[PDB]
Amino acid sequence: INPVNNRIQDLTERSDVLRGYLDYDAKKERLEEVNAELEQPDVWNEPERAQALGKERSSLEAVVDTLDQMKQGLEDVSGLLELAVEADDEETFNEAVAELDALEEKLAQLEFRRMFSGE
RNA sequence: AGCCAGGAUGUUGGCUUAGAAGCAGCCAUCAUUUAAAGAAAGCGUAAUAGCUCACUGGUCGAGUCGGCCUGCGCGGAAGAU
Ligand SMILES: [Mg+2]
Repeated sequence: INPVNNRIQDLTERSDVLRGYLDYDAKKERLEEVNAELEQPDVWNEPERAQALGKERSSLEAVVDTLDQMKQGLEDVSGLLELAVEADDEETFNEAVAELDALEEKLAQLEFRRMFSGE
């Protein structure tokens, strides 16, 4: 269990680091304005511009959305772990141990993507 | 051959894409209500939407379709006293 324990916190830390690197607030802000623009119906009259806007939005959402998921997913995992601890059941514990890996992998992938920006 | 009607459902098939809803592609090209309805032949769009088409049901009420063999013609075919 000690390794599992180590993995929960470490993952969180790395997520935090990633977020910091991103400087996510700016991105969020951009998304917001972009979202607002999209909501306004006059943007779609000019097609190319609209398309561009759409392109801009999704990525912004997704990076930010990914981050959100990580934040939330991690929390969920923690909760699960807590539950397991409280109720001495093996299956739950096992689940707690396992589910975290996927999130970590996702995070890693995201980081990799961030790294290799050039075409 | 025209003419009148439908030209549905799962479904907007997923994806990758910025979006993809027959129609950017890439791929499967299946099944349903059955009279019949292509996971779609063309137009159309931001993409849907929208407008046709395929096949099929009515009207009508006799011939009709496009290959082959050969005859004769047509275009292709502009020049300097
Ligand atoms: Mg001749």
